[PDB]
Amino acid sequence: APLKLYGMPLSPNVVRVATVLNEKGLDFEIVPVDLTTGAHKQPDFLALNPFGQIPALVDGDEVLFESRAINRYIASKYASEGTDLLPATASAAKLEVWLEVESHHFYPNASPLVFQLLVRPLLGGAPDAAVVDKHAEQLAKVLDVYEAHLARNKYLAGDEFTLADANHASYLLYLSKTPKAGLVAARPHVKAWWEAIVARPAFQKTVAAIPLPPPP
Amino acid sequence: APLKLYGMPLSPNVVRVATVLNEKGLDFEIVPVDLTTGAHKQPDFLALNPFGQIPALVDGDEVLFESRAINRYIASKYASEGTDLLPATASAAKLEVWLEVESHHFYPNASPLVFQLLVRPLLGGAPDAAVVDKHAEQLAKVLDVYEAHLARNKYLAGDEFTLADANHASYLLYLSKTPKAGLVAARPHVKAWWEAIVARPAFQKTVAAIPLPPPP
Amino acid sequence: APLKLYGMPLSPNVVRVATVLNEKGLDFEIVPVDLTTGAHKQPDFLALNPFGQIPALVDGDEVLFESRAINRYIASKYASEGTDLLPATASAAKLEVWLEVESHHFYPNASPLVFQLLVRPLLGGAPDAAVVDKHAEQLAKVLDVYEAHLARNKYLAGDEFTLADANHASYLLYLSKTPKAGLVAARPHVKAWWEAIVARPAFQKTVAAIPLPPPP
Amino acid sequence: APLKLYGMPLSPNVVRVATVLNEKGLDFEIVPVDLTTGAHKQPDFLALNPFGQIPALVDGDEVLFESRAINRYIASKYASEGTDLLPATASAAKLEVWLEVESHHFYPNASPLVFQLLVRPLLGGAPDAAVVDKHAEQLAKVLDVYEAHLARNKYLAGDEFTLADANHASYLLYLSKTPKAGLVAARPHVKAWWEAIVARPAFQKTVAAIPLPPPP
Amino acid sequence: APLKLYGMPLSPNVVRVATVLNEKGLDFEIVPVDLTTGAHKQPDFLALNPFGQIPALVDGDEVLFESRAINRYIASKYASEGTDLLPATASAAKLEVWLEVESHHFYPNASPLVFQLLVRPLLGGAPDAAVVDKHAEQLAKVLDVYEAHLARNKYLAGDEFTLADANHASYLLYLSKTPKAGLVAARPHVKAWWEAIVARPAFQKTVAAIPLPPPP
Amino acid sequence: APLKLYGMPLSPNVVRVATVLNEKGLDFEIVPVDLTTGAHKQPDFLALNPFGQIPALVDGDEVLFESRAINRYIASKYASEGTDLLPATASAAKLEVWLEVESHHFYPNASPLVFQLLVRPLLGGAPDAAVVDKHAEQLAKVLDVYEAHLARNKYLAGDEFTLADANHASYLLYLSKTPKAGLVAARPHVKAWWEAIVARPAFQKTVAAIPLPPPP
Repeated sequence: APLKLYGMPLSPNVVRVATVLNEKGLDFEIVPVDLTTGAHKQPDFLALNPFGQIPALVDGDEVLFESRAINRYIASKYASEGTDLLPATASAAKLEVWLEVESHHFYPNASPLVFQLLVRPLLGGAPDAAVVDKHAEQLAKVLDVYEAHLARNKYLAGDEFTLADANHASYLLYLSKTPKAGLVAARPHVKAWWEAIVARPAFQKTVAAIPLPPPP
Repeated sequence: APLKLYGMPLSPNVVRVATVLNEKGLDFEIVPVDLTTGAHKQPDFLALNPFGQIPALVDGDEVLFESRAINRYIASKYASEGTDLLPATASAAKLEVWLEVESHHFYPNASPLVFQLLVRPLLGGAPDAAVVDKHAEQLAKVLDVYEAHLARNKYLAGDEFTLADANHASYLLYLSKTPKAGLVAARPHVKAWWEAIVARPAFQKTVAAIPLPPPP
Repeated sequence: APLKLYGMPLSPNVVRVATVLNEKGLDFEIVPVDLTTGAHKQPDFLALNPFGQIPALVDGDEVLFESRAINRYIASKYASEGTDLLPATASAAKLEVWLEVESHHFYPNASPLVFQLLVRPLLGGAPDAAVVDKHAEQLAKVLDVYEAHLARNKYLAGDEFTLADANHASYLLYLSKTPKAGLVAARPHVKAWWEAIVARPAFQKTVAAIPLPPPP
Repeated sequence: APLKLYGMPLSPNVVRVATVLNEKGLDFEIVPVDLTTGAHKQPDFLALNPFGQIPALVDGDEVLFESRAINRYIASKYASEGTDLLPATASAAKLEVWLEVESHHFYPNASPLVFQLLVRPLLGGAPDAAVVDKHAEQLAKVLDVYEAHLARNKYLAGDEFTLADANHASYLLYLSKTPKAGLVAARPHVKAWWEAIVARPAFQKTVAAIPLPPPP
Repeated sequence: APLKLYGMPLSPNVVRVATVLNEKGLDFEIVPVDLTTGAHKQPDFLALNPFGQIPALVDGDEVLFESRAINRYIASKYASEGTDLLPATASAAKLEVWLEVESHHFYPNASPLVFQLLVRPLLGGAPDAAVVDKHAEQLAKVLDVYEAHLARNKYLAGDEFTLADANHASYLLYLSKTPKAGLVAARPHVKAWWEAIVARPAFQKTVAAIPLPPPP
Repeated sequence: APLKLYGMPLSPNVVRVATVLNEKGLDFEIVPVDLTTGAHKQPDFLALNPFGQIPALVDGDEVLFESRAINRYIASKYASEGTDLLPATASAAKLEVWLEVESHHFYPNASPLVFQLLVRPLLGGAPDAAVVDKHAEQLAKVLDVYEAHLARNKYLAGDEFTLADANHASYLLYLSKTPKAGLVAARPHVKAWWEAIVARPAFQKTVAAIPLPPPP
């Protein structure tokens, strides 16, 4: 049945889930929610996610939160619909290693950059130079390892596109709209790899759904 | 003519300007803009605001940025339309002092709190306890001074509602939707003063325009 | 064949892997390695782990790094040996959600505490009060959610002990040796749940292997 | 009557007020005060400034604090004496925008630099490299915008020297005595603009009053 | 001959040296110096102290910097004049241990507190709550150890007042003028010990020389 | 009798003491201790060191802690055995100044670097770029002063090797095993000076005792 994805359509963490839902060609609606923005604070969304973070997904009777837990659950549960995000042809050792690398090395460095360079200015604040510098450099070192790996593998886990690559898509997308898009562009294989991901029909759909504002 | 307010309708810094535009009963439209979110980064909004921050207001041939510069400009320029946000009956010494107090004591402590407790969770992140603690405490000390002052003055600058009070409205509003709403509630005069501001017809209009999401 | 676990036997991240290897009853040896501690710096371990972090595991021809990637790989690969860390009887939705909760909520708060209160003093430094306070409080909120969950489930994913619980063991162990052991003790179900984990024979073995120093 | 300016004559925030008092040619004395430096802490200056910060100015029966609130009050109150810091010939849109730019972009970056490079060493401490780097870079970006603006305007608000320029003087002065004086020097119009400000007779007087120590 | 002490008479690090010079009853003058405050930056005091920090002391042909290096040098060099700050009757093990404790535990926590609560407000800034909290708590734990020690020893190194105690005096003095003076007062022996130090004639002289401002 | 040095043989702060014990040719054993790593936390090592930090040294009936207090005590107490770490031929002014420089300028910058680049990766963590950058740069400026000094002096205090040089050895050793070893290598005299220290027989012994792991 139509899956319910709770969250703001602009949040890259919501887009990471939408990414996987389109690949699998599953039906779903993105439901925006008032976390606490209603005042007199008496815990409501806390019923879906007790940690009170977006996104959350309701799968019939199942409720899941943690975008990566959701992506993995959906990828194995609906293993047949759409793309096989967990190919048995992909290396299992590489697939598990790169899922964690994204979680612990790419994400923690990619998000602060998207936050300082995209979100803050939209809210009336100037990017924190110290935060940008620390993370741009850390992400650069991280992307040097992706570069050497991708020079030897078409995708993260091997010849085929898997969950490992899809989990990167929303943040690569947002990174490309910042002045730090060069971290990706300057690395040949990272760049090719990224351009291959954007070319994906499912991804095209996902991007199409982001309520991105119009120029000045 | 209809003023153009560039920015996201959810940003409290945009709401601070809308606050003053409704009091003056001026006509305007809030135009959302793509700051850099279009990639291949080649500076567009930078033409309105070279600092690249929201909001910006176009008044015919005039372009202004810095929400407080905009509010003051509009308050003196359209001095007659709607409320007199700069009454000659208000104390000039108090009016100037409390405009700066808001800028240097209230704002710097109120925004981090709104950011960590409202924005971050909407983006998939958990509030930073250290940031919340530092600022809740600093805002508390700041609000103890407002409390003693407001026990002796109906409004910040005196008997009447002025620009000094209006500049606080959007952030008091957002603060009320967080678990730190108590900083205001626990202080009798701050609370009365705030409740008086919400009662204002102009403010009612402003609140009405915020595209606040629906509950879970 | 005997798996090679590269790392210091005292590092909780190495112990998290050993935890899973004993449950599965697999054979392995923990090999301590010189990361860069040999000077004239010309990258050696970087061949196992290009990120240059411990631990790394060599499974015949396979090399994996990221303790959780290693644990998951071993848990599905050697699915039959020893305990079934991935029971098909466990809820799949809960199992995936709690694997991520540990990674994103428990770990990031548990490690700084172990680092400031255990490691630093061993190296001649005093714990940073600000770091301890921030994380003890964040971990406390996190453990309030575990408490409510564990009041309703024997283990994280349900009736049985799974990978989700095992991934917590080394850090719960180290936390218990700090002045913040109370975060666990003060929560009834968290405490029972933890005491159940220590009772496990496999865990007993693991603890037995940590080269913990003798009292003064 | 002779205005009383409470504060240390070396504090740039006190000098920012003195700057405006000399332009207006008003009479005043700078009174140094014991904030809390008398021990057994029982709040005294707190009567002038409840926030307990310097400077404070007593204008007969009026007490004001917040250096910029003081400068604006004096600039409009004594609108005729000395220089017209608020010319009706100056652009009102530019004047309000640049008053805020100084407050939110220049000041927050200029002060940390003066603090780490001038104050700390005088107190036995070494400058924090991270703080200097973050702010020198942020101030640099800020001064690139001043440069483009000043290439098109003689002064911030237009053809004439206004309050907007005067509010910058004390910090430009202190910045020039640091190793980061180059941020100003390297920008042609910023440099010319600054040199024009120092040439002002009123400013000459102000500088003359700072109790600056003698060389080694 | 009259020793030359370079530095501001208000800086507690200069007062720590003056403390020891008066005990020894040596003659000296405190010379205030322009560190870099002369602009066009071309290194002058750097000749006394290449680190460019205050204080520096010129002893005839000798130049020393690092307040504690100066205090120790003077204490052994002029071992006979005035008080024997290095009594052979004092425990040598205790004397060396408490000289380092002051340097590594007391000083690093006492100075941030004096800086945020005394210096910043004098310069127009509000104390950083996070910095005050972190250090007040760390100093509290440190003073609990002094309390237990001082319950068993009249002074740090034993029965007599030594260099170890004198090195604490200026910072205990400044701490007493802050809202955190209670850290000392609340600990019986620390308090008695401190009151004994203030009673010292030499110390009375030292305090007398600090150019402390008059009340409001 | 055989001195007991409490601590981990890998900790550079323990190695700083061992350094001085070998120079003096004293007998001792390095005893590793459980600080709190035994749980149910009821203070044991706290009897040697109430601050609960390593190392501690028991000299018969004497207990000392603070590595530098220990080094100085042993250097004067066993003044005759082995090397005279406190030569009366060395300049007393230079000797005291450089003991403090190491404590306040070298150590605080050298340790964070050893911690982020050596310790963290051994524990499963990535170096913090911001911390490395801040300290590498601060240490660089510090080493520029050592360079100019060492171009004029064979050793820190003069012609002979003293306690001042020995206190640097363990950290210079660890720094050499990091990617920041260049800070030393790139400075001619610092490099020569360091190479002279490693050549020392006593130092050779010390290095020999560090339980450094074998390559991958």
